[PDB]
Amino acid sequence: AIPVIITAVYSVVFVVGLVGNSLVMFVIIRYTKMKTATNIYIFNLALADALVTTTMPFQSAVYLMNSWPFGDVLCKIVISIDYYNMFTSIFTLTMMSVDRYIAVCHPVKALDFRTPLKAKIINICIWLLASSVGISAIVLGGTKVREDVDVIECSLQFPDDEYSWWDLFMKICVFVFAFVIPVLIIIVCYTLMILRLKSVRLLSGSREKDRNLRRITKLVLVVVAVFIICWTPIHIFILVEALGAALSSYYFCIALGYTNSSLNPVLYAFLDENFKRCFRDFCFP
Ligand SMILES: CCn1cc(CN2[C@H]3C=C(c4cccc(O)c4)[C@](C)(C[C@@H]3C(=O)OC)[C@H]2C)cn1
Repeated sequence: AIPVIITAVYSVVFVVGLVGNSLVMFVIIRYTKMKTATNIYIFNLALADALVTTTMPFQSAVYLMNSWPFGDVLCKIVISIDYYNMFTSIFTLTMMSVDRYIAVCHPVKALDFRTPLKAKIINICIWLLASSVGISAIVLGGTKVREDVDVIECSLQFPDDEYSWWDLFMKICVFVFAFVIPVLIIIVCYTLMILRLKSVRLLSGSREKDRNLRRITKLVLVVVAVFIICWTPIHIFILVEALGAALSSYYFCIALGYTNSSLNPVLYAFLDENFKRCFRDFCFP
């Protein structure tokens, strides 16, 4: 047991992920060159990641001291931000996959569909949809003291009359509606996309547009794959704990889930040429 490992990971996230996501958002907002629908979805992803990053110093307290000293309102805000990030990230990735599928397999409709204004509207709709869980976490979140160890715990406060089916039902619903169905949609979309790419890879000829499409599809696929492997262990662990060394695995899964918020810019800078150019221009004008 050495507390500086996960705490150092949390601090590295708290600084680097915040800086990178802020740079991504600033670059997307400023440059008219990079105001594209996929870039708008990337902006939403970076916004969620930066929002979840600000709560990193509060997250590390329940690991350093195993108690919540920040109060009820801060507990509510932190829980709401966590649920907002979890739902918004997966929904935005699903919409990115759908947009890529439309661009690749239905170019006739993608002209009307893939305008940046529709991307902004879809981002607002995604934030509103996830608010059904964020506002619920605001209402239900709270701090309850432990009567056996005098430890303050920050968690959702289901009625103590049942507080059992409630927790299991909410965990199952979160699993189904934030992991299973969106991942199924992403898998279907990318299976069709890969089929289309293989079909025309032999003799496609619109060099500039084909290259651009294949590069953005690559970038989106890599981002989705990184998210899936970063958030897969925590979902399975939560489901197993609800239904069925353990604490070490739990905290490792939690830490791995949070590090995904910092790897998005270090992926954009390597998978996209325009993002790399803009990062260089900002760092070294
Ligand atoms: C600092 C360590 N710590 C974190 C917590 C609680 N968090 C972690 C686990 C949860 C979760 C995740 C997936 C499915 C599910 O049903 C619940 C949260 C809703 C999101 C956090 C996370 O995993 O994002 C990497 C939240 C209550 C308690 N201690």
